[PDB]
Amino acid sequence: PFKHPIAILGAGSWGTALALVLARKGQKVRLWSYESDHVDEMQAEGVNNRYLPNYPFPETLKAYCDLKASLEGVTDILIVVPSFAFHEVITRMKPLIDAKTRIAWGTKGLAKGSRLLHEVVATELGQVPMAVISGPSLATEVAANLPTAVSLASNNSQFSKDLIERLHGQRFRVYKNDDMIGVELCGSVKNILAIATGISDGLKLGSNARAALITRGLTEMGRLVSVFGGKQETLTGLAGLGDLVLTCTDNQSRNRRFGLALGEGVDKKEAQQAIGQAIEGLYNTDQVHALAQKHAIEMPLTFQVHRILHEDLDPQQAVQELLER
Amino acid sequence: PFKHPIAILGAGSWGTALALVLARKGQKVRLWSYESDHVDEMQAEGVNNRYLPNYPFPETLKAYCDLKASLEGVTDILIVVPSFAFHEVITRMKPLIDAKTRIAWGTKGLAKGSRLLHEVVATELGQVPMAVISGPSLATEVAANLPTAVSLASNNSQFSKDLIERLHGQRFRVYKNDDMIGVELCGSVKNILAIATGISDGLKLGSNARAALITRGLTEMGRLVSVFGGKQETLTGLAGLGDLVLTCTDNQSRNRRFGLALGEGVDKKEAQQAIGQAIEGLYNTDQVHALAQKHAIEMPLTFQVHRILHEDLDPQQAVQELLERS
Repeated sequence: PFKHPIAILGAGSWGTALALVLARKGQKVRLWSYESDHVDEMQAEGVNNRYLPNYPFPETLKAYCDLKASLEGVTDILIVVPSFAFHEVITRMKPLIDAKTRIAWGTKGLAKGSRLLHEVVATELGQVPMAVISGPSLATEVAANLPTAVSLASNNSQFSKDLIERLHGQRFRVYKNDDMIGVELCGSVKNILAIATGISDGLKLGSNARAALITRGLTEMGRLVSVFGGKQETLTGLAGLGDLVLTCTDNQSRNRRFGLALGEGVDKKEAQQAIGQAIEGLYNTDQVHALAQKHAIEMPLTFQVHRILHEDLDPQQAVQELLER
Repeated sequence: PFKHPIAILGAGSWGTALALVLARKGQKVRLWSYESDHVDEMQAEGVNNRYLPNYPFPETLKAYCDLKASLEGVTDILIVVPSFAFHEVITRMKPLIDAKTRIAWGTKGLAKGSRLLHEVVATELGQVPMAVISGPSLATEVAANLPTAVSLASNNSQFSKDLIERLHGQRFRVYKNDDMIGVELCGSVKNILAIATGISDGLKLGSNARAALITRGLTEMGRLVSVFGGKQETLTGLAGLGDLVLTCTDNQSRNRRFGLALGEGVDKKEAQQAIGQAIEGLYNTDQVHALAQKHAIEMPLTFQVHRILHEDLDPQQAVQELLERS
């Protein structure tokens, strides 16, 4: 058992940190990316210099260029591509996977048609074992072997046990959660809230203001969760509160960093280019905002961020309207 | 509605900041301190240099060193002393209470004997109208007039109305909350968690580990709240989550800096001497630990902090036992 290789699709910081966690335990890992130049860098250097420098790949970790090749002999797939590319990657996997394929993901966000990612998986690939991994997990700290805890929700007990067996260790811990819907929804909203708190911090509004915004953030996250059938227990757990407090308060949080630039008057284009990766917060804002309108759900922080990005709303004015009811 | 002066007992940073919020709106405020040389300093200088320097008093804010004098002609009182001094202050107020006295407090933590603050107030002074104000509110940021939001819970609708009317405003916002007990209990645990998360940071265990500990912290805070009849809505609100995130992540938190020192290897005695002014987290830990044990309440973080303080438990081992959970 646990001899079959595992494929991880997406070589951003988190996909790579997860590949490392597994590869270090001697498990064979195949790391694929649709960015060909990046794969060339990884194959040539044996490290992921553009997203996670200073952490060489162990021997059991190899970068792949060809999706088919990375999945040959693999039954368990862990997807960590950006939310905007999830549907496209699933579509590409459709004729490559087989009957016993099991699908997990660490991607956070919604897909076209305002759908939770598991629905995209189900529609395209049929009813298969599925799992979502999510919690407070800065990729650099995981890479550095600092203590970390995440939640894992699945529709299949054996798959959940198997994933936990692969990942769960002394310093990287994975706890079962039976609420996939709630884990997905909390994960799709937390980056949006971190942009908002980043904006507040950029405006130098203070620690008190940030704490208030975080509290209001969890309230709207909670509303979204309840409307779709998630559990309030998820809200106060690692996938909700945990990931939210980390992402809204840490200097290593890129979504917060982006918000902070906006708060300091940097335009969104220049702000993203300066950061250099994928600010999921931008994509998540649009995804969640559309879902909230489709279902007429009140989500004030999310709505203000969306106005800031698409209607030239002044950051100062935006935050002021939020704190002052 | 503000013909009469309001008295604020406790001239620490927070008490003084609250006094400024009110006095700046033109309300008459009397600020009392039990440190007598302290009132002389404030009367002479027109500022609280010991605890909130750089924020001069408006004309309507006056310091008093006599408790009786501060309460003469005043029926609304707002207590903001440390939890370890609450009992003493309530005791001294006994001969000064009148028929319409109303008592609010900004103090956080259990009083002597592991007593809830409203119980000390009700048992010792009678069942007077009571209220608690609690939320993420660094005193320095409030003095600077930066946006702040806090909860206010009361056992009397008229008192709630009157307090919110006095305090609520543009940058300092006060939201009605129906759960005094939940608000109190949340506030009595947050500094214990600040010490715990401070220790993890002192050990440089990282931001992921801190978030995991904050998450676990809220779980035991919820258990305590639940056992005394408080509400989950309070737990995820300003008095629970809000104040917890602020206190577990800020440089300004003295309880967190104390924890940082412990995590770095400093002994508790030297760590507190270096800080200088008394902190409440150790006292809070001891009172809550006693309460948890009296009622068989499981609170793992609080118990580990207690072990670190009183059983010589090594900090690294302590945090690794907390994180390496089943």
